[PDB]
Amino acid sequence: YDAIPGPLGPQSASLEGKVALVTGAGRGIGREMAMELGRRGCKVIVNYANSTESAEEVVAAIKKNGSDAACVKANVGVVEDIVRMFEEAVKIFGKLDIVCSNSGVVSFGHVKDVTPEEFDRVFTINTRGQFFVAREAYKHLEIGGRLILMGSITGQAKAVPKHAVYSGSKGAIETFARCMAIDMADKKITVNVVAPGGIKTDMYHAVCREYIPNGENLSNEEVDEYAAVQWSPLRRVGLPIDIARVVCFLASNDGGWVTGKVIGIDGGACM
Amino acid sequence: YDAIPGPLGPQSASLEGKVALVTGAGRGIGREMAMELGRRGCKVIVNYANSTESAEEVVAAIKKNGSDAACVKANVGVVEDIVRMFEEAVKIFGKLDIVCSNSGVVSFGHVKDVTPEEFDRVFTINTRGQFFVAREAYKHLEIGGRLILMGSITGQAKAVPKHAVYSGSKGAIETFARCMAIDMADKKITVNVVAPGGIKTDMYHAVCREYIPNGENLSNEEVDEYAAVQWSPLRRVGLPIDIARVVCFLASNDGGWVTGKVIGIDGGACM
Amino acid sequence: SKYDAIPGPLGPQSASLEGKVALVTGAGRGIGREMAMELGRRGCKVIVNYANSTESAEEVVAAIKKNGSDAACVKANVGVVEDIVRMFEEAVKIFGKLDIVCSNSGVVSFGHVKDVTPEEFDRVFTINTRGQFFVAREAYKHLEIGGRLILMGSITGQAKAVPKHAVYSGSKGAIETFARCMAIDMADKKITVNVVAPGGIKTDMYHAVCREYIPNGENLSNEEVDEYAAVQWSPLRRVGLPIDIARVVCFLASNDGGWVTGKVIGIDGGACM
Amino acid sequence: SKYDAIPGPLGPQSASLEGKVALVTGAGRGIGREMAMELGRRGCKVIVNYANSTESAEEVVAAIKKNGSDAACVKANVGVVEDIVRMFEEAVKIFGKLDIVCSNSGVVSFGHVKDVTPEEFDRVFTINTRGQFFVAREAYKHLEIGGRLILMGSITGQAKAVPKHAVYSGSKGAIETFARCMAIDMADKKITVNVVAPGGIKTDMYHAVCREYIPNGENLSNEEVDEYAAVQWSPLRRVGLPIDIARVVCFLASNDGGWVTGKVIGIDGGACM
Ligand SMILES: NC(=O)C1=CN([C@@H]2O[C@H](COP(=O)(O)OP(=O)(O)OC[C@H]3O[C@@H](n4cnc5c(N)ncnc54)[C@H](OP(=O)(O)O)[C@@H]3O)[C@@H](O)[C@H]2O)C=CC1
Ligand SMILES: NC(=O)C1=CN([C@@H]2O[C@H](COP(=O)(O)OP(=O)(O)OC[C@H]3O[C@@H](n4cnc5c(N)ncnc54)[C@H](OP(=O)(O)O)[C@@H]3O)[C@@H](O)[C@H]2O)C=CC1
Ligand SMILES: NC(=O)C1=CN([C@@H]2O[C@H](COP(=O)(O)OP(=O)(O)OC[C@H]3O[C@@H](n4cnc5c(N)ncnc54)[C@H](OP(=O)(O)O)[C@@H]3O)[C@@H](O)[C@H]2O)C=CC1
Ligand SMILES: NC(=O)C1=CN([C@@H]2O[C@H](COP(=O)(O)OP(=O)(O)OC[C@H]3O[C@@H](n4cnc5c(N)ncnc54)[C@H](OP(=O)(O)O)[C@@H]3O)[C@@H](O)[C@H]2O)C=CC1
Ligand SMILES: O=C1C=Cc2c1cccc2[N+](=O)[O-]
Ligand SMILES: O=C1C=Cc2c1cccc2[N+](=O)[O-]
Ligand SMILES: O=C1C=Cc2c1cccc2[N+](=O)[O-]
Ligand SMILES: O=C1C=Cc2c1cccc2[N+](=O)[O-]
Repeated sequence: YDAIPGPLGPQSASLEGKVALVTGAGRGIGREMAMELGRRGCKVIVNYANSTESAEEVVAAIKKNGSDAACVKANVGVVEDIVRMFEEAVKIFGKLDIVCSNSGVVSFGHVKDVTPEEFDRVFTINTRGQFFVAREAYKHLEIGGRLILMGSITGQAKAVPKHAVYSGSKGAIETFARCMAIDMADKKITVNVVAPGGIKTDMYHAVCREYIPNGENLSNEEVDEYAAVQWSPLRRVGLPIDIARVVCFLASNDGGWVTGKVIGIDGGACM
Repeated sequence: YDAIPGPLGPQSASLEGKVALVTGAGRGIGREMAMELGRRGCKVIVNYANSTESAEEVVAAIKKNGSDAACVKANVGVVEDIVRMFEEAVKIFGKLDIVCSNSGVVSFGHVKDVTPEEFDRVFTINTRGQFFVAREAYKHLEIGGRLILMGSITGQAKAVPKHAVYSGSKGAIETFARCMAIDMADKKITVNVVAPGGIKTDMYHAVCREYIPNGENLSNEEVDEYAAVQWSPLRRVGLPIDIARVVCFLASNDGGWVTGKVIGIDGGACM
Repeated sequence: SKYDAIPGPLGPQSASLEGKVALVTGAGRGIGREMAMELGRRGCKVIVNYANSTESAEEVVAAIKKNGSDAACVKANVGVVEDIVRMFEEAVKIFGKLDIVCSNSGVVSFGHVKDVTPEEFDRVFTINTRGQFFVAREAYKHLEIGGRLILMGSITGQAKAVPKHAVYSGSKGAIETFARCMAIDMADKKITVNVVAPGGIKTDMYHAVCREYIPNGENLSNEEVDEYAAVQWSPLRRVGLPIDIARVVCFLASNDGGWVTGKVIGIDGGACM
Repeated sequence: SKYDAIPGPLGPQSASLEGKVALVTGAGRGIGREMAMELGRRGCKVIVNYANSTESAEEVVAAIKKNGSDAACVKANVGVVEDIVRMFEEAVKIFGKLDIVCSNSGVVSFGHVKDVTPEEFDRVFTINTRGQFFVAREAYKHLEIGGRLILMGSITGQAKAVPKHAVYSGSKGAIETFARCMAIDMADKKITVNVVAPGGIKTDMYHAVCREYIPNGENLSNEEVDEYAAVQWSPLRRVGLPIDIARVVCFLASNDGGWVTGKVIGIDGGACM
């Protein structure tokens, strides 16, 4: 029990020669996860559901930076797509070391107005989808593998109104991490959840003002000032790279004793 | 802002003349919630899905104790049943002051073995069902009403293996409480979640040993000793009345400033 | 099967504090004063502790008697452990036993971390943390088997947006950990230990430092401060009052609070701070 | 748009601690010793603080130099604020500036709440809580703009099953609250403040009190204690080691930890205590 796990020194942070799969990697946070993982030495499998051209673009940019990459189409709202995506994936590079469950959709609405169709729309992707991506990940990962789930500050937030559906779908993920950390440990796989605050993406551009009291008439410039001054003492807006960096840490040997945890990445936000 | 809300003294705990609806009140914890609420002066609407005779029995026992009661059939896994149950309910006693979302099912299994049918079975009732019971509750409750959701120690537990599905369905409820507490406050309604530890019910009798390492061969007598010594410094097993009492507190004026909270009722358990 | 025994009475009698004996530290003013009053109204005999407010303490005692219960005050400063030990010895001499102990006494503090002096750090921790811990030690020793111990915390123990508040916030955060740890030990005498964590509550403490929690609030009128507190800190849209806390303390002190131990109960109207 | 600027370098250089200067309190032994060593291997110049272990401190310094970085030890007891102030003044004189501060120094304690003396309560809080707070005050004043401050917490701050541990547990729990509150203040200099909360880790502290966390463990052999720790406290089935913590400290100290502030990072292998 005194044997050192992995190398001492800077090498413990290396992702050289690893093979990673990221869901929803054609845009936003997922895209940056794939890019950054590629820069650190990973062969990356870029999953997408709709954005086909964007996906082929991420694959090209990763090769340009010195790492191999490939894309695979699959909709997480369909367990069968998830099952085959993983079967294709292991055929591409021969193994799977890291899995980043990133795909997700957003939603806003007073509880009194939520329809069962909208509730199901969100949960099938944000919760049920991540669960099944995790199931297949367990079966296919190398012993000593990694699984990083995507949460949100909304799982614990206390002041965002009309956001129960989305918030609840993300809150469930924090519990999965703890419970899956136990089961998946029989394969020495760690499981954690990243919980970012607002990050500038297409998602952010579409609903940012929903998190801002009386912000319907704010200019894009004003929205970012609010985000910078209101959601962080460090006084700046969050960016995809802010998350990609933490994902890489968890994915490396440096995160070997971190499992069953929820890592908040929001610049000290209070929401 | 200095005006005292409600009466000073012991009367602030009274549930006299209130009308409450409890889902899954024909058995277990729900049954005790209805009984106790009835003893404190509430007219109770006993919902059930399958247990018809048990339901009529709870209604009779409540009348016997001095309060009116009535039963209504509805399956929470069907939004339409929930919609009509509430419409019937307000016709029975003329109004609705307290709603206890209690109905739930249990499930155990290693992540690698979970099927989409089982995952959906559990979430449709424990999560989607509670969400829609809450939606209808909001629409029908009196201003100053109450809504108590049913969680579990499993939402935060860290040592129960093969329990991700159930645990996650309950963990989502803690997030709903915070988010719904905001929306429902426009009607001065409070929303909280009760998170019990093991409580002796039919549920407990069926899966208690799943929470006990190497407990497959334990006698019922031995299971209770383990539960008493292992899950509580107070050295006893949890009982439905332990939960019913806290529900009554939240339902009264005494709980007027308690909203958006998760109240753990497990006798100081560590699971 | 012995495990099937119902603990306490079924029905509304489970909420009763009739004939109980309770001690409240710092009961001459604020939240502590209202705890004693409300506990008094539910039928408890109350020992009103105070460190400085002598005349106010005597007034609380007289008011409780007028409401139909018996009370008496005892002077003690929680900064001196010896004062606490003798306070409990005098307590049991007055009413014969002790059923409920409410550790309420506390002081507030604001200041950028760079400006905190060791004297100010010690000023606060000795009362808010060290004081509560020793009041808890004595409460254990003297409480009836099946008694109650409620510690005073704050929203600041978990708050994320209050600047220049590490000393006070840290002194309260430690209490949440004392509850979980003390709930284990004190259970050998069937005593339950919980922490109440209020949001802002209108007392003397609030009037002195409320604006410190409000960004650019230095020039706000009292009327504007309450509006901010009411609208910003609660979806229910109102300010917190001593009775909001007193009511939850009574629940915890009753048989209704029997299975609730080692917990933190936030009572802030759904605040986000 | 100024908000679109990427903070720091893309790729693996973001994980670099090359040419950084770090100070670690209690770096002559245990977790503190391994933090200094590992930080040294990633390219930092290290100031090795110690209060008593002089010879051990000198050994850590020599080992870091042998691994290719520069180091120096400074004697200081965190119980004396004046020793901390002068320690930081001597620190900047040695390497010219300070980029990373690791508040690691601490003592353990066990005892039923009924048996705790005020002298023992003060012994622990002065080092574990008051000490860390004043090491943090000085770290703020002397740190480079964009620096780092990592406080040492423990699993005990939130643990639910360790009996006779309210003093120590409470002293660590307060740190989690210091992180959230100090992250706000120290951000005016772009410094991030986080808390690492380890589970059991094999050090001298562990060897002295490990059995106290194990029910009926008083007669366990060291071999049996490790097996219990490995199987009971982790699904991964192994014991915690100083390197497991040192690695996470380095992450937080790097540009990779830039958006992580005001957080508690548990590093216990998925333990439940
Ligand atoms: N941005 C923010 O402020 C925050 C975001 N998050 C979470 O981070 C993740 C990414 O967010 P962000 O990048 O902003 O989101 P975007 O809206 O930019 O899209 C993110 C990704 O989700 C993918 N996706 C959507 N539906 C599916 C599906 N059915 N199957 C597979 N993939 C799908 C999209 O791919 P496609 O184009 O093919 O549809 C896209 O690649 C989400 O889970 C989000 O909830 C958490 C906190 C904050
Ligand atoms: N007992 C324990 O250890 C704990 C239980 N809980 C939760 O407390 C609640 C009650 O548990 P417990 O009393 O032990 O459970 P039981 O298994 O005894 O049954 C509880 C109730 O759930 C109802 N129910 C099931 N399905 C539906 C449905 N589709 N629609 C409406 N009602 C339904 C049942 O009614 P019917 O007979 O009509 O099917 C029954 O009334 C649950 O939500 C449970 O998860 C939380 C923590 C611990
Ligand atoms: N007001 C608020 O918004 C909130 C308050 N709290 C906590 O609630 C408690 C009381 O608050 P509040 O009523 O507003 O406070 P006040 O400032 O109005 O008075 C608090 C009490 O503390 C007592 N006290 C002070 N020092 C000592 C001492 N050395 N020994 C014994 N008793 C002492 C005072 O008694 P004396 O007159 O004799 O000095 C007084 O009775 C505190 O612990 C506080 O931190 C928590 C959250 C919010
Ligand atoms: N070991 C474990 O399992 C865990 C430990 N921790 C925490 O990690 C930290 C270190 O633990 P660990 O390495 O095991 O401890 P050890 O007992 O092995 O040594 C701890 C260090 O504290 C230092 N120290 C003690 N008093 C002072 C003082 N008055 N001033 C300055 N430095 C002082 C010691 O230095 P010196 O030789 O000069 O006295 C020593 O370097 C502690 O804060 C501890 O509470 C948290 C979780 C788990
Ligand atoms: O989870 C989130 C998705 C979007 C978002 C979230 C948290 C905070 C802010 C914003 N935003 O879009 O502005
Ligand atoms: O949520 C729960 C449902 C059953 C249960 C739960 C928690 C702890 C124990 C047990 N049990 O059945 O034994
Ligand atoms: O702990 C507290 C003491 C005062 C206070 C606290 C929390 C929130 C508000 C206020 N106030 O005084 O306004
Ligand atoms: O904080 C701690 C100090 C020692 C320890 C702690 C947590 C868990 C285990 C052990 N141990 O010494 O075995």
